[PDB]
Amino acid sequence: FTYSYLFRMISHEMKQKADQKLEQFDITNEQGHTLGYLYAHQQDGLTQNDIAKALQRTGPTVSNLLRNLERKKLIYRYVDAQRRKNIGLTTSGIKLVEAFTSIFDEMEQTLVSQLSEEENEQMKANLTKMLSSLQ
Amino acid sequence: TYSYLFRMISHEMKQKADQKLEQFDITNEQGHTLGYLYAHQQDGLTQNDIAKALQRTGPTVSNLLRNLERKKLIYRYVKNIGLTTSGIKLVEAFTSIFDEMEQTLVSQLSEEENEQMKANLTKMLSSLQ
Repeated sequence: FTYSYLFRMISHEMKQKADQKLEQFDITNEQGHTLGYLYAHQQDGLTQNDIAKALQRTGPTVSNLLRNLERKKLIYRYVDAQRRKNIGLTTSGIKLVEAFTSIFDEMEQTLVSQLSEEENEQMKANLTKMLSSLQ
Repeated sequence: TYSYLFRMISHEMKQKADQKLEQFDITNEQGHTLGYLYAHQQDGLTQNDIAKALQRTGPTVSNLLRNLERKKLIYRYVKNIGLTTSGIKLVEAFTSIFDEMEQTLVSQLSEEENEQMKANLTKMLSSLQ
C-alpha cells in the first residue's frame, strides 16, 4: 500500500525480469552492464580499471568477468601505445548488445501497454514530481 | 521511460531513508546492529553472534558496539550485549522515517491522484508478476 513498498517491489521485479531475458543469451546481470558500458564508451579506449570504476566492483571481480566474455570472443584487448590494456567489443559483441537492447525496449512497451494513453501520461508526470521531491 | 524513473526513485528513496536516519545520528550499519539486537535479545548475544548474523568482521562490530555503548544505547554483561531502554525507544522511533516519507510523497498529489497512482502501480507490478 505504501509507495516505498511499491517502488522497491517493481524495481526488484523489473530486474528479475530483465535478468530472466538476458539469460537466454547466457549473459548475467553484471555481464550485461559491462557489455552495455563498453558499447556506450568504445570510442576512446576503456581499461579494466575504468570498467571496475563505472561498475563499482573490484579489479579481480572485473578481471574474471572480462575473461568469461573473452572466451566467447565478445570482446578483445590491445595494449595502449601511450602500459594499460584497452577493452574493445567484437562484432558479435555489438550484435549481442543490440539484440538485448531491443528486449529492454520491449519491456518498456509492455509496461506502457498496461495503461491507457491518459493514464500513462499522468503516471509519468506524477512519478517525475515524486522523483524531484526526493532530490 | 519507466525503467529509468523506477530505478532513480528507488535510489533516492534509499538515500532519503539514510538521510533521516542520520538525523538521529545513526549510520546504516549502526541502525542494523540496533535492529538486530532489538529482534534477537531474548537469549543473549555476544560480539561473535552479531558479527556472523551481520556478515561483518570482528573489528567492525567491535567499533560499532563501542560507538553505541558510549551513547548508552546498549550495555554488556558477563560478554552478552543488550539494548537499553533508550536503545529500544530509538529503534522504535526509526519507524517514523518510513511513515514520514510515505506522507511526504502522498502530500505531493491530490487524494484522487494518489488512489489512481497507487492502483496503476499495482497493475504494473502485477504485469511484472
